[PDB]
Amino acid sequence: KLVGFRFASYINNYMVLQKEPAGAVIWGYGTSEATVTVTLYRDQETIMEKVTSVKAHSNSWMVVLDPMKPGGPYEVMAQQTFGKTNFTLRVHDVLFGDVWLCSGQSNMQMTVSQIFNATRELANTAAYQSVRIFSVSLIQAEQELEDLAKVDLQWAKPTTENLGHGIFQYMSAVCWLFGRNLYDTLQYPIGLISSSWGGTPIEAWSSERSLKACGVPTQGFTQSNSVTGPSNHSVLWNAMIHPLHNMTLKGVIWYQGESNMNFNRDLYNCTFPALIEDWRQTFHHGSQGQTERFFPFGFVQLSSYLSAPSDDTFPQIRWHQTADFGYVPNLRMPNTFMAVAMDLCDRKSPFGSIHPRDKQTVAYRLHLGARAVAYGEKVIFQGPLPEKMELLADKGLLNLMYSQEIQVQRQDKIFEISCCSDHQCKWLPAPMDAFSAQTLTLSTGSCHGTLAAVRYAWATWPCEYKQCPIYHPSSTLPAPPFIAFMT
Ligand SMILES: *[C@@H]1O[C@H](CO[C@@H]2O[C@@H](C)[C@@H](O)[C@@H](O)[C@@H]2O)[C@@H](O[C@@H]2O[C@H](CO)[C@@H](O[C@@H]3O[C@H](CO[C@H]4O[C@H](CO)[C@@H](O)[C@H](O)[C@@H]4O)[C@@H](O)[C@H](O[C@H]4O[C@H](CO)[C@@H](O)[C@H](O)[C@@H]4O)[C@@H]3O)[C@H](O)[C@H]2NC(C)=O)[C@H](O)[C@H]1NC(C)=O
Ligand SMILES: *[C@@H]1O[C@H](CO)[C@@H](O[C@@H]2O[C@H](CO)[C@@H](O[C@@H]3O[C@H](CO)[C@@H](O)[C@H](O[C@H]4O[C@H](CO)[C@@H](O)[C@H](O)[C@@H]4O)[C@@H]3O)[C@H](O)[C@H]2NC(C)=O)[C@H](O)[C@H]1NC(C)=O
Ligand SMILES: *[C@@H]1O[C@H](CO)[C@@H](O[C@@H]2O[C@H](CO)[C@@H](O[C@@H]3O[C@H](CO)[C@@H](O)[C@H](O)[C@@H]3O)[C@H](O)[C@H]2NC(C)=O)[C@H](O)[C@H]1NC(C)=O
Ligand SMILES: *[C@@H]1O[C@H](CO)[C@@H](O[C@@H]2O[C@H](CO)[C@@H](O)[C@H](O)[C@H]2NC(C)=O)[C@H](O)[C@H]1NC(C)=O
Ligand SMILES: *[C@@H]1O[C@H](CO)[C@@H](O)[C@H](O)[C@H]1NC(C)=O
Repeated sequence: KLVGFRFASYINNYMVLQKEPAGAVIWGYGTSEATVTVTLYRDQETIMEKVTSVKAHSNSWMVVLDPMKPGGPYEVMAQQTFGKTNFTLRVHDVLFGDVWLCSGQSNMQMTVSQIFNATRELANTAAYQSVRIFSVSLIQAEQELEDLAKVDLQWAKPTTENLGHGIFQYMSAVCWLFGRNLYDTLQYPIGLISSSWGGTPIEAWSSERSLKACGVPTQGFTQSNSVTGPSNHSVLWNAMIHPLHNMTLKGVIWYQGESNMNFNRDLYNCTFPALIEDWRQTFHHGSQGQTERFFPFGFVQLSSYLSAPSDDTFPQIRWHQTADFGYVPNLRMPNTFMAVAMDLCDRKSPFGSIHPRDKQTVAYRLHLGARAVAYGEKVIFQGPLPEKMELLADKGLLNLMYSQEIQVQRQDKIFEISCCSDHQCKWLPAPMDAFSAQTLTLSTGSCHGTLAAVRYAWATWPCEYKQCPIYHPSSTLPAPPFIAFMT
């Protein structure tokens, strides 16, 4: 059995390895029982060394480096000794910093060349040479893969050519812009790994464990107009995520759910929290405990598209993305953060309205949540949501008391109330009647019955671009959609 001495496929020139307090995992393949010495250099000087042996059967080897301050460059060498043989592997331009994995479906996959202001965005790289980029090839596998089968974009300094290399190819716009925003704040190296595929349901990205935890039914024939990518359970976890699970990382950002609009829709409130938890457990263990057990996990609540009037699948998914709380983090989704995108619509996208071109605001909103949840900063990252409600049935009023200050444009249809009479309920629009800094009063007088619930922005396309009715007055964040039941 002759096994080449090689690094795992996440290791390359120009890469970013996770910084202190974590140790960075370095692993590869080689000859059974050979000794592998991994050395970190700064030019010719030795910074640290780790020694291990190649395991029989798997022919794999692994070390965990001591924690490193962010920065660089460094070189990593691995040297295998077996009898009198001596082979060496070397990578250079290695940095230490925060490694973020970006995944999901086509609004993660959409690249910098596809977005608004693309020419200027593609040109803005000289200040960001320490924001290193990587993109995983579109591969599916019936079993978990130990190593990536193929890499589309190996670790690289960002350029016009590799940020905008092809339509839905690389580099992910949301991922790049998120990292660019992180660099502005952090001023130390950022590594970005994009691993996404259009038209894919969450089940494709989930291991068997999270699917079983949620009671997901066995697959039938799942391709439909809204599921155009790989849809067999776990096949993208298996090939495009699992091979990264031993690599130490900082967190994940995620943009997916469009393809669950008609595929296990009513389970998404389980399957998405369960994906987060299973990725966390699996990466924590694969990385020898170095990746945080509750590593921060950020996501984009679905944007809009120009749909049929009857369709309220997207509002349901948006709600389920928060585990039906309306906000994250929450009791079922610790250390998570969300960007609202329903107001970031695009009627004229050449990629279809499902692919809106403003990824800049998506990445800005994500980065606020990362600053708060992933970095501990006291920064506003959630939009205004009611904390309490007061029904004044005799006056025909419903007061909503918000979490934060509100800036409200008059809009008499954005809120609806569920009006129950004669053993049936109907949703009716609820006009805005009165305002104070944190309380909005709705009129319920058109309901000649009992009020069971209220909802806000519960439509596939609730508003025109950056024209939703309620924002915070200064954070720029929109009020998220919600439903609330009366007691
Ligand atoms: C296992 O291999 C280790 C890695 O070496 C590679 O793999 C092996 C199998 C060989 O094929 C080898 O050619 C590969 O480089 C090996 O460690 C390496 O060993 C070499 C050989 O001793 C070291 O290179 C020599 O370094 C000295 C010192 O260099 C310093 O000082 C000089 C002089 O002031 C400066 O000019 C340099 O910039 C450095 O600061 C050099 O003097 C010497 O040069 C002479 O020989 C070479 C050919 O070898 C000629 O081309 C030159 O013109 C000179 O005539 C070498 O360059 C190397 O530093 C070392 N690397 C490390 C990381 O330690 C190791 O010994 C092997 N281990 C085992 C267990 O067998
Ligand atoms: C189209 O794309 C271009 C290229 O991305 C974009 O221009 C850039 O806009 C940003 C603002 O988003 C400019 O950022 C400033 O740049 C200066 C000088 O380099 C910095 O000193 C500024 O720092 C402040 O702001 C940061 C947060 O943004 C903070 O982290 C920092 O502490 C400071 O407070 C700031 O980064 C940038 O200079 C230009 N770049 C170029 C090359 O023009 C343009 O806005 C885009 N337009 C649209 C309509 O999307
Ligand atoms: C990347 O991480 C995975 C874990 O997610 C590593 O697989 C795990 O490898 C460990 C250590 O070799 C295995 O543990 C051993 O199990 C045997 C039982 O056969 C036990 O007797 C040993 O004492 C030890 O505990 C573990 O089973 C295995 N886990 C899974 C889920 O496969 C993997 O090796 C890592 N990759 C590399 C290249 O190291
Ligand atoms: C996920 O969302 C679904 C759909 O809203 C929830 O299922 C509803 O839950 C109530 C309470 O058990 C039932 O009375 C409804 O009939 C259910 N509707 C459907 C269509 O099944 C479900 O409880 C949510 N699960 C989680 C974990 O939040
Ligand atoms: C999906 O799973 C089915 C059933 O096991 C299998 O026959 C099929 O080849 C798989 N599809 C792809 C695209 O691999």
